[PDB]
Amino acid sequence: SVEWKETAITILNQQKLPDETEYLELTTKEDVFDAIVTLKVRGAPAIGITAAFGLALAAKDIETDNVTEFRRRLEDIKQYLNSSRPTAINLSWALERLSHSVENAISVNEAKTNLVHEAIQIQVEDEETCRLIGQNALQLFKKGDRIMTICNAGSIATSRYGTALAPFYLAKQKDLGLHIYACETRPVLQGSRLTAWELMQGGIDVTLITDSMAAHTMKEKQISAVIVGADRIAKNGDTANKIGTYGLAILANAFDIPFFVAAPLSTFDTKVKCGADIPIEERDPEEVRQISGVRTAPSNVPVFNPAFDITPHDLISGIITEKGIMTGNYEEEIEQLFKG
Amino acid sequence: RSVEWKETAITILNQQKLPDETEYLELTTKEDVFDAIVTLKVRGAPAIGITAAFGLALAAKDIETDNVTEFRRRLEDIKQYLNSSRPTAINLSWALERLSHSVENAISVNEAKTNLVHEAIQIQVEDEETCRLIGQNALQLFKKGDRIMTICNAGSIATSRYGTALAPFYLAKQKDLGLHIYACETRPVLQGSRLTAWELMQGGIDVTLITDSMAAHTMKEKQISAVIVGADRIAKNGDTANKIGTYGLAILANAFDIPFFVAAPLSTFDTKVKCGADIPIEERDPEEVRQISGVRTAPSNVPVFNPAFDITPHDLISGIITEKGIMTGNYEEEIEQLFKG
Repeated sequence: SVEWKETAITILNQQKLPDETEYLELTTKEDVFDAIVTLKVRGAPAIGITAAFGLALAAKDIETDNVTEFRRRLEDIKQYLNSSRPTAINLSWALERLSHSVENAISVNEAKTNLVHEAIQIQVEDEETCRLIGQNALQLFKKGDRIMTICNAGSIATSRYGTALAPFYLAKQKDLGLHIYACETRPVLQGSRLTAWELMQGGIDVTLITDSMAAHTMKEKQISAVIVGADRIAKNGDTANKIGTYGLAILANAFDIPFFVAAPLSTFDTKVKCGADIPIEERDPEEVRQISGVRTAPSNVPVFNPAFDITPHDLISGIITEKGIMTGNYEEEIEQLFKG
Repeated sequence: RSVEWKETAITILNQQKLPDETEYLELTTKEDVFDAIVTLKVRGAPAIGITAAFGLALAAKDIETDNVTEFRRRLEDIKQYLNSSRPTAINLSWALERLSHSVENAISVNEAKTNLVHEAIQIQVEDEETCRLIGQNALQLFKKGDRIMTICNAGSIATSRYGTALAPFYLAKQKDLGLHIYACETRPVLQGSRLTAWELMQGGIDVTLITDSMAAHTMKEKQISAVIVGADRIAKNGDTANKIGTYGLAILANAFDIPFFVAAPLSTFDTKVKCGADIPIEERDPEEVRQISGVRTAPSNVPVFNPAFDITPHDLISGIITEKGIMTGNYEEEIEQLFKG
């Protein structure tokens, strides 16, 4: 979904799926700003990745020889791409990675080839963390069980395999007759437009359901467990995910059904105490008032449009990263985990 | 108005056209009634019955028979034809069962042929008064300036007028009390963002739209004070069957500890069952979950699960509101010591 050409970045326009597989050639630091706010590219990690190739690109365009000045401008761009979308850290996390990869550059020309290797490197280890999460999480389910998910934490949300979908892809070979239930994550339908398309495009047993049906499906389909990705995880353990995730957790807990949050180490924010202090992005009201040019509610009806909710660690049965499975006491587990 | 009986035609508002359009239709055939109902041009537990009833009567028109028992004899074929439209709502059953019972001791084909129309009008108006009564009955449950959340569209176009769950809001507007209602779009058919948001707006009712996937978060962030929905069929023990999505609002509600309320006219009841788990949950066309108003949202061919209703077990309901009053505890007996007559 994200591919780098030292001249530009070609991204799969995620808005179009499942209808068309369009590719756009982002070449300007503003073409990237837009690709993000506009959701042409989404998924905490994939988003972090393009953010990086963004600075990595707008930088060659930077003219001069003063390393100190170069880094002044570089910072304005970083604050710009970062102002794009909040709630997930993967964005500013990848940005930091880069603006530090040049805290001791002697020249500029190097610092420019520096940023790129970093960005190209951030993307390489994304395949690695995902393959791991796919493999660490699969330990949780067995042959036969039907698992639910939300949003689209798959191949195009990351680099490959994904986080919460990763195990499905793996359970496939193993021939684990895993039956998935994906919810059409409204309003942006990242679930019916991406998660159904992808999993089907790979021969996984998916079944699409509206967000509402969540509970009825849990009862009459005997859901076995729930796994979702993340956008930001606090020291506390509280996790920030697609609007709707919280409801499934509290709803899942009622059915005493396992709630898993699959997410990379880069999705954690050690600086933040709990979830309640994680800024939730509210997007354009029209995301709820119309779709593909067709109005679905009174044009001026007031709307509450939050993109993410928070799931208190009290609701999480386990957390999966490239390191393993911290099934509880996520406060401490993380301080241990975190190091370097 | 919702459903209008002429003496040779039923005029329904095409609800699948809203919110951008308000077109009406001239139903003439029992074929036309069957369609409208099944394709949701007309929906809402009561409105449905109002139509099935009227429709049946318009049917019993173009049917020649000197005989009374020959008229009745084949007069089910119609009842059955329509009753086989949509399963879940117990109002379509109830509303046909009534019409077929009020011609039992009919002495002439023209008598019944004419009693039916009177019966179907008896039913519509009765509803208005019972919607007006539930409205008042339920308004006692909310203080002023509180945030209520609903699902589906149990209002005036779903009923003859006033509604059941929405009733209390029109009335609150009257007594002027700061009610802010939160309507979840209610997918797949979207009667929430399309029907509810649109009428409450007309009536200057303070409304805010949210996708179904925002129940929980809105509950915490917005501090919603209560929840109110409206059945399609209630079981002899409190177990209510309402539009898909209600069961979770119930579970969530319980979790946030806020009152969950059901508003249903007496007819929306079905004492002849022991619980909801035994209530026929309709399942509609898959392409309903695969798109949004013509716009394909998912890859066609993607397997879909599409139940139209779910079941909220009585011990999750903080109270049921009827035209006769409120019930707060043992529903099984209360429900029993009511249909007593």
